[PDB]
Amino acid sequence: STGSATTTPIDSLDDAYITPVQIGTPAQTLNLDFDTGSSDLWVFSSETTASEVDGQTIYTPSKSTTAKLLSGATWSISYGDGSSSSGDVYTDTVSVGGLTVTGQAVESAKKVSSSFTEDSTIDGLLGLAFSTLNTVSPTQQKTFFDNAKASLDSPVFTADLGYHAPGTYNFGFIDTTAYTGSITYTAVSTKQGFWEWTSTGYAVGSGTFKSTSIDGIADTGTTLLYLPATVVSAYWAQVSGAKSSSSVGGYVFPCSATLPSFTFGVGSARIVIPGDYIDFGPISTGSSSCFGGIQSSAGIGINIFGDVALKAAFVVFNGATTPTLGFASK
Ligand SMILES: Cc1[nH]ncc1CNc1ccn(C)n1
Repeated sequence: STGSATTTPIDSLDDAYITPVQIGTPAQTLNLDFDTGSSDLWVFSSETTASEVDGQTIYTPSKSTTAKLLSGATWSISYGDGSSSSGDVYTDTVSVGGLTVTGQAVESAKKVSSSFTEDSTIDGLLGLAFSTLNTVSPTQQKTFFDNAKASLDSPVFTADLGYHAPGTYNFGFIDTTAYTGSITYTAVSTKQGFWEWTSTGYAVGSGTFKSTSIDGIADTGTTLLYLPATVVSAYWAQVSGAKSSSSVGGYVFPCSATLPSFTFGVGSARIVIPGDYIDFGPISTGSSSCFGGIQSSAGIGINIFGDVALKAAFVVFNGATTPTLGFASK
């Protein structure tokens, strides 16, 4: 089997991407944030505290003939941005882009943090990191990909995120029309439950490539590119008037600037992030200070190849017995 779904930026800054997902019988279609940095499929639901729902589409398990309470199971998750959600668990039929999993754990939110309530565009998350990070207790649950894997034509999914445009998540096949040149594969560590890999270095603009190992995660559910402070300082030093602002919470730059590109290494290959991808616009409406899309990871404890980096590539998440990542230009 295969599946293919379009993913759409939630706003003009590509802050995140939503992908329609069919849950239950008859289908209830919710727009989920596909997150390769987490391993829970959770949704706004009929159980979510009413004051914490503001425009999201909810899953109502009582209206699904295939929903079953997973008796005793709870979940609770805290994300790197300080957001959180928790609740109970159903199993149900879940389809993505024509690919169907029966018995998928659908984590029904009883509580969500303010950032989730405030984002009317995201009805929940679909985790695509390794199932070892799933938070369901006392019986840990599998991701949608892990449940689908054995049925897929090839045990892979691909992320093809757009810059200010829709893109695609494919399951079970590699669309050889969706990228240019060849796919370069690189090793993955699953020891922290992430798609963790080592970039071979970077360049700023037309500058020379610096060969240096940068361990980080491929994370579709993180907007920005978080890299070591040395690398980030080297990037923003090429932008007149850029500075790190403790009050704003990262590097800002004059909105009048033209940003340089940023290149990262994948083995001997190179992915180029155009400068425009690094512009996250005014820090507040009407400001001439713009927020940078490359930020320090120093306060995180891990480097994160988030959407800013991933949207510059066609990315293969290879879930074979020994997982690997693939990157191609596009
Ligand atoms: C959607 C999400 N993934 N991880 C945490 C969150 C909630 N907070 C944010 C911060 C920017 N946005 C769009 N949503």
